[PDB]
Amino acid sequence: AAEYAVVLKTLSNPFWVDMKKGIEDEAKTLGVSVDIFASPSEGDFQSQLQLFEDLSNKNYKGIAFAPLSSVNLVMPVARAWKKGIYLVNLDEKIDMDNLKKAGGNVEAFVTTDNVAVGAKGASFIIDKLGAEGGEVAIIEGKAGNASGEARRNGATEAFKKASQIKLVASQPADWDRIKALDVATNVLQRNPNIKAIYCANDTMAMGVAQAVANAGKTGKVLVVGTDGIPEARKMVEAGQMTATVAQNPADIGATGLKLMVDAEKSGKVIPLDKAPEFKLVDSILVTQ
Ligand SMILES: [Zn+2]
Ligand SMILES: [Zn+2]
Ligand SMILES: [Zn+2]
Ligand SMILES: [Zn+2]
Repeated sequence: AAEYAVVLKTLSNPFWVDMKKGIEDEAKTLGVSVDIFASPSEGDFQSQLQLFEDLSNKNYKGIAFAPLSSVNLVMPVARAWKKGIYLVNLDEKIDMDNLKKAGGNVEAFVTTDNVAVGAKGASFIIDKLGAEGGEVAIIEGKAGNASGEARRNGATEAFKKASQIKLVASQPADWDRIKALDVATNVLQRNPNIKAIYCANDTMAMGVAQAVANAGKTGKVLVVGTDGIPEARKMVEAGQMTATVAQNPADIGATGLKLMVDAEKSGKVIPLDKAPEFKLVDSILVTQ
């Protein structure tokens, strides 16, 4: 019988391995079979494109995919739609303008709300500080980055609703660990009583952790990252970072599979002029 396929960005790290495991568990629950793939050449747009082309010419009734880029899978996804394959976009949004021009569509898009991610980091801080609140800072990504501005907005709006919080600094460190160490050093020098710092990514958070240690404030300042990369997860366990907000890869994969399977049951792929289904899967707070 026709099966399902999933194309992931890679299979070489715990995030994507956990997505694979989420998919496998949900397939058992739904009683469907799934084959999970990643491109042979890591990070290579063309390698992933060739993989997806080939998979579209097998016997899969649906394919879910996490594209390496908005740009790389437009044409074979359009062809797969024309063939009646049920398609679900995971994680990184395909270039939907170009996909429409190419004569295709997808059933659904499944990702995480970056506004909520920033709110979750700020909410951790708010809850931990309690009624007495205090001075806090945000270490931003590069200005104009969609994901980074969403995280900054969400954290800022969450802090604003908490009367007891004073946002004393919000400054970019451009996704860079060395810059984050420098910015955080400057921020802590100016406001030595800061009680917490939210950073828009873990690369920057690790730099901030060093800044806090250099000031003698490890265990006295809450340091919160975003992504849950392995090095930052170790810092959380060690007390060098306090928490990090991550996506829930297992839930992204399970949700994507269920949407694919539900669509397939309808007997016809989504019309070209219909907006795909849209799911923003809840993020998770990592504190151990
Ligand atoms: Zn198979
Ligand atoms: Zn506002
Ligand atoms: Zn400096
Ligand atoms: Zn843990």
